[PDB]
Amino acid sequence: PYLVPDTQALCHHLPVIRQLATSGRFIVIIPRTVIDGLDLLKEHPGARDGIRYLEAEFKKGNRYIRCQLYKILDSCKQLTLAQLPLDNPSVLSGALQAAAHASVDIKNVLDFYKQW
Repeated sequence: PYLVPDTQALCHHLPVIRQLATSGRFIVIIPRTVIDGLDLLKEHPGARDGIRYLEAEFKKGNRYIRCQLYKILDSCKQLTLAQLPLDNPSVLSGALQAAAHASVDIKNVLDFYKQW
């Protein structure tokens, strides 16, 4: 099963992603648009640690993690490449067309995490 972090998810909830990516129960696909978004943002210190963490997991030999409105739907395009995938952003409950794209779950990081 695939989880795909938002930039916001990585920037603000890195310890949730750490848990999930280390769980070994998921493969974490980090989309190119997110990875490149974080290079831009690393400013925001969330961005700088989002990347640094990701490289630390790479370094430690984690095989369960990879890199590969607008953002929301851009993950969609990267997700239909993998199409049980599942998207992790922030802004949970409260763009209606984005989620309406039928093949993939979008759940808030902490919503997914607390469910998990």
